[PDB]
Amino acid sequence: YKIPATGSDSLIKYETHSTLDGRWSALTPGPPMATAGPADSKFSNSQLIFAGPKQNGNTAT
Amino acid sequence: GVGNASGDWHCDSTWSEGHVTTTSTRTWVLPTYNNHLYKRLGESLQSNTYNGFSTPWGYFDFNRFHCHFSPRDWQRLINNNWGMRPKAMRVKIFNIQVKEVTTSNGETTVANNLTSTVQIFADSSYELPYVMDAGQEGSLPPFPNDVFMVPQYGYCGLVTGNTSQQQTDRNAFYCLEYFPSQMLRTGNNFEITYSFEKVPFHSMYAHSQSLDRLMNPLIDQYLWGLQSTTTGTTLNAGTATTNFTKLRPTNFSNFKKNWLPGPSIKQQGFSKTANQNYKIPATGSDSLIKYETHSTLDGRWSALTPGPPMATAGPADSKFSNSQLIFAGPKQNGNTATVPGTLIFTSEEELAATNATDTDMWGNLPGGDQSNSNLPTVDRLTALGAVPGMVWQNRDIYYQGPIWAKIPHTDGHFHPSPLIGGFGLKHPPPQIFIKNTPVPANPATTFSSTPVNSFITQYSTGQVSVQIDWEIQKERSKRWNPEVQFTSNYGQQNSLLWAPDAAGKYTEPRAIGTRYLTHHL
Amino acid sequence: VPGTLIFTSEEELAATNATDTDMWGNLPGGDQSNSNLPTVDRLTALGAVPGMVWQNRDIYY
Amino acid sequence: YCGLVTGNTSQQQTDRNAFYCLEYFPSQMLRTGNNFEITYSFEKVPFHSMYAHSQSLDRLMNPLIDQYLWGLQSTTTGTTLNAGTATTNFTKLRPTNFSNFKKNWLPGPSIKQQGFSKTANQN
Amino acid sequence: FNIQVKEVTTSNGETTVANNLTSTVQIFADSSYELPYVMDAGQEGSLPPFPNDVFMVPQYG
Amino acid sequence: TGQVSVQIDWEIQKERSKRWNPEVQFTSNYGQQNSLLWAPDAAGKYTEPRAIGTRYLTHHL
Amino acid sequence: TGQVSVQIDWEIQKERSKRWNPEVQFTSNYGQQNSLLWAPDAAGKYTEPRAIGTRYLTHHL
Amino acid sequence: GVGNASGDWHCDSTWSEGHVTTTSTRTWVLPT
Amino acid sequence: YNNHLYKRLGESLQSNTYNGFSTPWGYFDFNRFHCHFSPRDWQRLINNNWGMRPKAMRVKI
Ligand SMILES: [Mg+2]
Ligand SMILES: [Mg+2]
Ligand SMILES: [Mg+2]
Repeated sequence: YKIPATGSDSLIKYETHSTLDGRWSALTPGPPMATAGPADSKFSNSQLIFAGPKQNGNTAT
Repeated sequence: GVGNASGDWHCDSTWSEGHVTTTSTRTWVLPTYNNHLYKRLGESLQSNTYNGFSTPWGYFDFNRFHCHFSPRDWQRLINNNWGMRPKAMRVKIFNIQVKEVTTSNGETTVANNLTSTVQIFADSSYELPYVMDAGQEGSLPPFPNDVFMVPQYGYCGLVTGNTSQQQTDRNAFYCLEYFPSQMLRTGNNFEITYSFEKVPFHSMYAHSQSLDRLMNPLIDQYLWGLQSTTTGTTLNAGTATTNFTKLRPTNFSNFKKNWLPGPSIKQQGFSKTANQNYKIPATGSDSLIKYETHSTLDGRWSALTPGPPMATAGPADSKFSNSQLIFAGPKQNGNTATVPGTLIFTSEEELAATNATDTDMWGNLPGGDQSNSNLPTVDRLTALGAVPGMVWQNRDIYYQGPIWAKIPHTDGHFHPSPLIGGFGLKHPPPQIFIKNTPVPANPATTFSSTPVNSFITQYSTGQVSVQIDWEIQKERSKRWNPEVQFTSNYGQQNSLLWAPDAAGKYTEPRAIGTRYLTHHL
Repeated sequence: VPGTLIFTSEEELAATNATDTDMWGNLPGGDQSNSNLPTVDRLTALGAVPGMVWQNRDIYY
Repeated sequence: YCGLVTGNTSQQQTDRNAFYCLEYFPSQMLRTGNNFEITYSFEKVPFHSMYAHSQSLDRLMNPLIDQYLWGLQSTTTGTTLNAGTATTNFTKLRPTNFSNFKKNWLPGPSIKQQGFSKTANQN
Repeated sequence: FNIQVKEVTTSNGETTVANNLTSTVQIFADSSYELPYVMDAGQEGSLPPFPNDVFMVPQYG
Repeated sequence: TGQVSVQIDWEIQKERSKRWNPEVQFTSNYGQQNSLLWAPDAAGKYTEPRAIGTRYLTHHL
Repeated sequence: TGQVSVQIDWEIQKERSKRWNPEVQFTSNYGQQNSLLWAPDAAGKYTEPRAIGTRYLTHHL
Repeated sequence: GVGNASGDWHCDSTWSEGHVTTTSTRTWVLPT
Repeated sequence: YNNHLYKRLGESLQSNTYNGFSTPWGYFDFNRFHCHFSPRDWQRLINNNWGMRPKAMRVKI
């Protein structure tokens, strides 16, 4: 679904998050749970993502 | 003997390194309760249904901090130490005086009964229902000059269902005469020593760091995360694209973290301003207990209060909840009030550094699975139990609050820190029972097997000393700037606070917690 | 016919444990005000919370 | 023995599945005159509790004494909801209002189960 | 033990009781069985079953 | 008036039966009671509700 | 075919209650039975008629 | 003497192997 | 058993799906209370004790 990075409808809103003193903190990686395979077409905040060997910038599509 | 005191008065506090000993002496008065009888209690009141027994015995309660610390001593404690815990305890009951009361045509007259006794025993094996840890009255008064009445011992039994007080075969009856007890005449005294099991130090500090801000604000993470699923700033608009980003400064809310805020259960928030609340009656099918967070045990409702340690509203905020302890203010003598200003509200706002907020929620989570055609609802996580990686701080102890609680005799318990505050102990300070031994009045001169029910009217009085050794841990901070300190800052006062007024009445004007000093996470 | 079977019970656990077919309790569905009375939500499932105690189930012959 | 089941539709095993051959262990061989013996000690475990509680968790207080703690009793005057005069009615928590007493402990964790009747037509 | 001898005095109104510190009570056990034994006749006068009950010492006859 | 203490040492012999099935046992089985039996009532009066013998266990001849 | 012996040493902790009134006790109370329960029947078949837990005695919290 | 109790209250029962001791204390009143 | 063979087990049955092996071996199970206690012994245990736990075990074939 098309969810922007900023605004009232930013991604942090639709992602599982804890609330500490009114501030949102994305639940990530979160409690140990079974995730999708590393090669599956899906992922979540429960998975650690590292920069690949050809990733030098700080953003990627 | 008769003309020789069986003990002296002792009310000081000795401070040393890592230790402080409090000593408190008070005068007590013990009347004859239940007219020497045991009465079976019970009443069918829906969620208030209960059964049990009132006994003719009285008992001593030392379970409040102000019984042991003067306000100045409490200040010495909280402004300089990060932790404290009880270590040992010694109790003495002496200078016993049994009085005989006689009524005549005019006024009543009192006289010493030198041969009468009082019975005293400590339930050191915990064979009797423990009630000294229920946040109830009966403890030694905070002021050394005050004389108090020894509270009557009574206990509750098993309640079955949520409508009848009827007892079953499982209900127990405990006769206290069935225990061995010391009998004391005016010359005798009673003493008992007790050691506390090792318990963790109470944390007497507020955190100067937030759980979601434990990172170096200058460095990026080597971890990546999804930033958005479209281009632009509008929802359901733009070009679909999985935008990933290295997690770096000023996006702290999305940083990968190792720990989570502790468990929480949403409480209902009410305004101190009357017209800001919905109109909910005290009784009926729509009573307040219904709209307040409550647990259900065997069909009976029990308001969640104070409940699990959570961040609450400031003590001066316009709102409060059942998570906050409320004490009677200095001018509150009745048992009801419509003006919150006459009451003292405590607060656990310092807990916002690691604990979730009581009237808010632990967080949010998806109501379903999202896709290019389905945007799940944002569900609220109003209640959440222990999850791996959670951390939290217990609620604070107060000057006028409880010290210990008996951890329930059960197979399982999670974090046995009493919710009203204090130290959870498996073997708490033993209950000490006292009773005026019955003295039969003039009997008939013909034998009768009927139990005697005519007694001489009596009451006793004496002194009680309680000494507690406390272990304290001095703050050892490297903080450069000045800390917050509990300070006397009432300004000009017609009558000095924390002191008896012109009429001689002593009252506590404020609640004093223990969290002024700070500590990083 | 259930009469041919032997049913065990953990009714003695009602002294400290919640009832299995009931709920742990209730909590507000939202925030109340002079114009909003929140729904009374049911707490049908609840994990370990500080201050909880319970008895294990019984062993049988 | 059962092995690792992957997914919820196929019994197919993966490389993670293990096969254990018991002949691959050392064993005593016994003819009609031989016997086998083995001793074992249990680790320290808690005692099973062979008792029912004669007290309720929400009734651990002295039923004769008031609490020195206060609580909100109601937010209006009367007995009707959304009626009466708005007022923050506070009260000292005292006997026969045990449901509102401040307590130190809570009932343990729980997960709602479905209840069925032993009477057929009631389900 | 804990013997207390009370002196009773009557007046115009009610009667008053007072301790008589110098008065005695006499006690002896018929250890040689020289007196008629009556403690085994299924009669009243034994200590009451309830620990809190106060009883009247039965008259010997 | 005074106090009286009585202490009795009793010799007992435990049953040592080889009986396989459960024995009869004296048990509290009064069911629901407005006022717990073998306990003082609301007015504080203590009464014994039943006679209890000593023959629940069995022995062969 | 052969025999198998199993011996278990159990540690037990006696109840040490101060409760005054009688406790609930597991008791044989099946009344008149054509064939004694917890015993083989006329055909020699042995069956267990009831489930027996371990919670008859009580304890306060 | 006068202001000193000449005994204490004792009402328990101690169970052992092959033995049990009962202890009972009561208050009595003796008229003339 | 299995005619001396090891058979690979497995069946696709949705939530009942399973895989494994049946072996030609048998095994001894002592994991039930009634294997060790007679009904009368169980009664002796539960009517007089607040707690119990296993301490040691010895098996002979
Ligand atoms: Mg006090
Ligand atoms: Mg227990
Ligand atoms: Mg008698």
